[PDB]
Amino acid sequence: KETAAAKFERQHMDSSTSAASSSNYCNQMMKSRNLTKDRCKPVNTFVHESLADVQAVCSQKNVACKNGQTNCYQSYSTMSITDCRETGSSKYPNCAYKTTQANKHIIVACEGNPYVPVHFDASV
Ligand SMILES: O=c1[nH]cnc2c1ncn2[C@@H]1O[C@H](COP(=O)(O)O)[C@@H](O)[C@H]1O
Ligand SMILES: O=c1[nH]cnc2c1ncn2[C@@H]1O[C@H](COP(=O)(O)O)[C@@H](O)[C@H]1O
Ligand SMILES: O=c1[nH]cnc2c1ncn2[C@@H]1O[C@H](COP(=O)(O)O)[C@@H](O)[C@H]1O
Repeated sequence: KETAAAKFERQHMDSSTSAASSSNYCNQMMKSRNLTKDRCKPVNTFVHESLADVQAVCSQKNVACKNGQTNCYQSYSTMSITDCRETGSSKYPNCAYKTTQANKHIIVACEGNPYVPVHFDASV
C-alpha cells in the first residue's frame, strides 16, 4: 500500500517545525514515524521545508548517488534539516538518538512518474 514516495514523506518530511530544536526531537520522531519498529534505524534525516520545495530537488543538481546510480539530486539552496543518529548506548526497542539541527544541501534519489524523492542519500 505505502508507495516509495509516501515512505520518503514518512521518514524524512517534517515541515511543521522550522528547526527540530528540542533535544528530545529525534527520540520522539524516530518512534512516531515508525523508524524504530523492527530495529533502531541507525541514522535518519528530517527536512523542515515544504513538500513542494523538497520535491523540486528532483529537478535540481544531478549528482552521483553513493551507490553509484545516477538518479540523485542536490538542492541548490541549503535546507533546514535535523540529523538523528543512534547513540552508542541505544538498545532496541529503547532506541535513543542524538538530535542535531543544521542547514545543508540535501541529496535525494528520485524515481517514478511523477519523478519524486524516494531515498535520502546525503547532506553536504
Ligand atoms: O535519512 C537518511 N537515510 C539514509 N542515509 C542517511 C540519512 N541521513 C543521513 N544519512 C547518511 O548517513 C551518514 C552517516 O553515516 P556514516 O557514513 O557512518 O558517517 C550521513 O553522512 C548521511 O550521508
Ligand atoms: O532509491 C530508492 N527507491 C525506493 N526505495 C528505496 C530507495 N533506497 C532505499 N530504499 C528503501 O526504502 C528505504 C529508504 O530510506 P532512506 O534511505 O533513509 O531514504 C530504505 O530502508 C530502503 O529499504
Ligand atoms: O562534499 C561531500 N561529499 C561527500 N559527502 C559529504 C560531503 N560533505 C558532507 N558529506 C557527508 O559526509 C558523509 C561522508 O563522510 P564519511 O562517512 O567520513 O565518508 C556523507 O554521508 C555526507 O552526508
